[PDB]
Amino acid sequence: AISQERKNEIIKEYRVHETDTGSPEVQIAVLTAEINAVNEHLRTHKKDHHSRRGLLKMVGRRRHLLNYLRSKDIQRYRELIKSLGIRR
RNA sequence: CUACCCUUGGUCAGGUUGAAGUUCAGGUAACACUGAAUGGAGGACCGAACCGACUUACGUUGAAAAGUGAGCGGAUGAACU
RNA sequence: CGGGUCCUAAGCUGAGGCCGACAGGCGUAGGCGAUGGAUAACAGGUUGAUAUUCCUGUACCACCUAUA
RNA sequence: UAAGGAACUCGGCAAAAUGACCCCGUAACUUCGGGAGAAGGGGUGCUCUUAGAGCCGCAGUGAAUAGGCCCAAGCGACUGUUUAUCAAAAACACAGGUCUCUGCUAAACCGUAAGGUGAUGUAUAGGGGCUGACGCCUGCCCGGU
RNA sequence: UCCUAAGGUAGCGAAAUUCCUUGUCGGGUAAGUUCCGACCCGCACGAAAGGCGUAACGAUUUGGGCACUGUCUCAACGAGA
RNA sequence: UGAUAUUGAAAUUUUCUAACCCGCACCACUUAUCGUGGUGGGAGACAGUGUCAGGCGGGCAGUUUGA
RNA sequence: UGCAUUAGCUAGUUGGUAAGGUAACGGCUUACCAAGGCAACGAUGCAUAGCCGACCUGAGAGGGUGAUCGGCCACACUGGA
RNA sequence: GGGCGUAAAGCGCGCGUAGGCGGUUUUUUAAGUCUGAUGUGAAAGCCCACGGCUCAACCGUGGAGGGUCAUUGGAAACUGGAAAACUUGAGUGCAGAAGAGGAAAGUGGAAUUCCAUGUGUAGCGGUGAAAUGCGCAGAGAUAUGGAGGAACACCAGUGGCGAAGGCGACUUUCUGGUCUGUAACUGACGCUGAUGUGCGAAAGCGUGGGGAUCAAACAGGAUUAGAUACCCUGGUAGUCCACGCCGUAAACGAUGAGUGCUAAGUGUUAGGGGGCCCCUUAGUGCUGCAGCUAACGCAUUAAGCACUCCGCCUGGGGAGU
RNA sequence: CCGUCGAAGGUGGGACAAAUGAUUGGGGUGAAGUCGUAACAAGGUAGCCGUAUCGGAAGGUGCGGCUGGAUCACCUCCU
RNA sequence: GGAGGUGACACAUGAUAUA
RNA sequence: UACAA
Ligand SMILES: [K+]
Ligand SMILES: [K+]
Ligand SMILES: [K+]
Ligand SMILES: [Mg+2]
Ligand SMILES: [Mg+2]
Ligand SMILES: [Mg+2]
Ligand SMILES: [Mg+2]
Ligand SMILES: [Mg+2]
Ligand SMILES: [Mg+2]
Ligand SMILES: [Mg+2]
Ligand SMILES: [Mg+2]
Ligand SMILES: [Mg+2]
Ligand SMILES: [Mg+2]
Ligand SMILES: [Mg+2]
Ligand SMILES: [Mg+2]
Ligand SMILES: [Mg+2]
Ligand SMILES: [Mg+2]
Ligand SMILES: [Mg+2]
Ligand SMILES: [Mg+2]
Ligand SMILES: [Mg+2]
Ligand SMILES: [Mg+2]
Ligand SMILES: [Mg+2]
Ligand SMILES: [Mg+2]
Ligand SMILES: [Mg+2]
Ligand SMILES: [Mg+2]
Ligand SMILES: [Mg+2]
Ligand SMILES: [Mg+2]
Ligand SMILES: [Mg+2]
Ligand SMILES: [Mg+2]
Ligand SMILES: [Mg+2]
Ligand SMILES: [Mg+2]
Ligand SMILES: [Mg+2]
Ligand SMILES: [Mg+2]
Ligand SMILES: [Mg+2]
Ligand SMILES: [Mg+2]
Ligand SMILES: [Mg+2]
Ligand SMILES: [Mg+2]
Ligand SMILES: [Mg+2]
Ligand SMILES: [Mg+2]
Ligand SMILES: [Mg+2]
Ligand SMILES: [Mg+2]
Ligand SMILES: [Mg+2]
Ligand SMILES: [Mg+2]
Ligand SMILES: [Mg+2]
Ligand SMILES: [Mg+2]
Ligand SMILES: [Mg+2]
Ligand SMILES: [Mg+2]
Ligand SMILES: [Mg+2]
Ligand SMILES: [Mg+2]
Ligand SMILES: [Mg+2]
Ligand SMILES: [Mg+2]
Ligand SMILES: [Mg+2]
Ligand SMILES: [Mg+2]
Ligand SMILES: [Mg+2]
Ligand SMILES: [Mg+2]
Ligand SMILES: [Mg+2]
Ligand SMILES: [Mg+2]
Ligand SMILES: [Mg+2]
Ligand SMILES: [Mg+2]
Ligand SMILES: [Mg+2]
Repeated sequence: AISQERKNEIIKEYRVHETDTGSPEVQIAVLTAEINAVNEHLRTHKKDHHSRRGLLKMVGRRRHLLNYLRSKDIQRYRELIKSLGIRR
């Protein structure tokens, strides 16, 4: 869905420190771009159920990371919520 | 006159109902979906004008060679003129 | 003022033209044809009988002639 | 108009009853729109205070005008149309269905023809036959015509 | 068994079709040749001269009930032409 | 539907063009979706039309359908 | 205690203020204000049932019963004071 | 104090909410847990002891028992609450690799059917045997060309991919997942999953296209005592496409998911490390111990040994009514 | 004496529940009367599952699936 | 040798218990 | 064998 160049752009922007690729903020931001791209694919490929199943897993993984971030530090969580186009 | 049509005009008191859309709100990953408001559709509803003629009474050397009285059907439409 | 001296609709008619025993039928250009388009005046007074028409006051339109 | 209340009659024909506005409340069935004004019930006068307190009559939309309602069955889906002048209907039409003809100077129709309609349209179009919303469906026979 | 091209599927049925006939049974009535629901013995239903149903609609046809009444028992009085 | 006339030219049904036809395009008459001519294109001795013939023909007509 | 083949219930309802009322607190009652309160941890509705010490059974864990004796409640032909 | 491969019993399969459950360590707390104190758990009853009834029933007296009870003082291992660390679980990054995973649009070869043309003549077709059927108006056969729909030989393999249903010509575009290595990173972020929400062979349904082959129904021909069949000749829906619906199958491994542990041998698929072999991951098969099983059998892909969560069963018929 | 609240009663339309109703549907049991012979063997067309359709009936046929299918082949695997 | 994949005319019927 | 037909 997204290139390694676009992924590295997102990692650079949302990392909480240098050499960070595994924080919730980095993962949620990358998952958000991937979810948006597959939604773009599914708008002209409505019958692609198999791809849509993979999108549903990304949405579930993002929601779990968001729940963990919210319960650990709500300040980091609410700043990430506005940065992306995410409600809750 | 009447039937149908052509061209060009005109007319339809007031009430009632509340379609599609839209917006806001919930809701979603994105749609579906839902409520409120808005909106004003319909050979839609009730009912004058108007157009009819279902029932009944009267009239039947008529007021009238087809009518009158009382109700009755349609009444933004395939309307009436 | 309404109509004509303006415009076209349906329709009618139709120089030439096409068709048809005859008589005639159709039709092109064009023409006629309002129920539509265009278009300059109002208020008051007056008679037995007319009135945006007569009369009074105040206008507007088209055309003509002269100064411009 | 006593008492009765459809016993009248082919048939409740005619008449009586209902009726306005405001507020409650409303069934089977349903194509989810409806059915529905379903049904069934409450309130209306006048005066005073700012919803209460009073006043009067037999009666308060005090006159006139203003849906009767319910249950079930046949037919037709529906609005519409018809025998001017004894029939308005279950008849006609209808949206929908199907069959069939028609390649365009189309087929079909009027006309002797010319000229036209079809159509200033072109098979998602035009003419003709039958059926008649919608739902579920539409079996057998091609010997004869 | 005979014959045919083939001998009526689903659904419906005393029906706007049933002659016998007021068929028979049930419901409704005190009493119902009409009505409703069933049966099938369909004189002589039957699938686009469509079959079976169907919410909504009807001055349609048919049966029942409430309200209501001079329709009636059974007529009487009054107003006017 | 056939013959024949309009109706010709070559092969063996095919070909051709020149009669006939075009509710085919452009041009002129001409401010004209008529018409008439001109040029292209299509079609073509077919079609259309005349005469003759056979067939179908309640679409329409005249009649009959006894005592 | 059953039943989800019972999922929505409530509008004095839930809270507040004031007054009234009671032996007493209290929506207990009324007036005004606000829109709360309950529920899948089963609200609500329907059905069933007086509850307990005890009693019967069982190795026990459990299952079954509430006559007699004792505690508590409710009722006194039905309903309202 | 039971089960769910074949006896009744694993939802067809995902995603996921509530809930249940949850890796290592330190500090802290004290709800659960443990341990005393106090109060209370009436009397009668039951049980033990003793006394009175001639005995016994029975009666009486003294004890014991019965709470998930409350209040209060201690303990701190485990469960829970708070705080702080951790990297093994789970994710991310980086480096490789394989794949009929999915959606869309294009290109191609064989064959079937139909159509035309040329040659060419008497049958072709079909069965157990036949007949229906097609054919002298030229079939069938043969050669060439065209139209059209459908499906993709060989490759092809207890091979591969996918949650399952499923996925097989080739090309491009869009896109999902998995595996191996590394140890940058985050630091338990996990597992399961009622309700829910989605996907789901074939048949079937709606609208509209398409229509080669095959083929319910149906017709004819056979067979047969009959033949509403099996066989033959045809043939409609359907089979194909798009968009909706339906939500079911012996949807099967008749075996729910997760995690760990427990002999070996031997094929195969995709990788990695080291010297064709040895080691090692992850799949996919066969054989086979321990163990399990009623037996059959299963056996590191468990039906073994364990913990967590879900679904389901409780004799047969009636009745999945 | 007047008004608000007030049981019972009456009026109305619905909700629910139990009884019964011409006729009607399927089931169980009893007996084997009748018609066939569908399954069990390759049960004489392998059977079963879903679905569709047809038929006196068991059942047939189509499409997909399963082996919980007999007999004989050609291959992978194991011993 | 044993498995797993692959492929490959007609024949109706026979009551109840007790066996 | 006792039955059934
Ligand atoms: K007019
Ligand atoms: K037509
Ligand atoms: K014929
Ligand atoms: Mg007027
Ligand atoms: Mg109307
Ligand atoms: Mg009206
Ligand atoms: Mg009229
Ligand atoms: Mg009148
Ligand atoms: Mg009306
Ligand atoms: Mg003329
Ligand atoms: Mg005058
Ligand atoms: Mg009277
Ligand atoms: Mg009276
Ligand atoms: Mg009365
Ligand atoms: Mg009478
Ligand atoms: Mg009488
Ligand atoms: Mg009347
Ligand atoms: Mg009124
Ligand atoms: Mg009608
Ligand atoms: Mg009408
Ligand atoms: Mg008349
Ligand atoms: Mg009349
Ligand atoms: Mg008709
Ligand atoms: Mg014939
Ligand atoms: Mg008769
Ligand atoms: Mg008929
Ligand atoms: Mg027919
Ligand atoms: Mg017919
Ligand atoms: Mg009809
Ligand atoms: Mg009346
Ligand atoms: Mg008089
Ligand atoms: Mg005649
Ligand atoms: Mg004559
Ligand atoms: Mg005579
Ligand atoms: Mg009781
Ligand atoms: Mg026991
Ligand atoms: Mg057991
Ligand atoms: Mg299990
Ligand atoms: Mg079994
Ligand atoms: Mg089983
Ligand atoms: Mg399973
Ligand atoms: Mg299943
Ligand atoms: Mg004693
Ligand atoms: Mg990579
Ligand atoms: Mg991979
Ligand atoms: Mg899970
Ligand atoms: Mg579930
Ligand atoms: Mg299908
Ligand atoms: Mg066949
Ligand atoms: Mg289809
Ligand atoms: Mg589809
Ligand atoms: Mg199962
Ligand atoms: Mg397991
Ligand atoms: Mg395990
Ligand atoms: Mg083994
Ligand atoms: Mg292995
Ligand atoms: Mg058999
Ligand atoms: Mg068999
Ligand atoms: Mg069959
Ligand atoms: Mg399968």
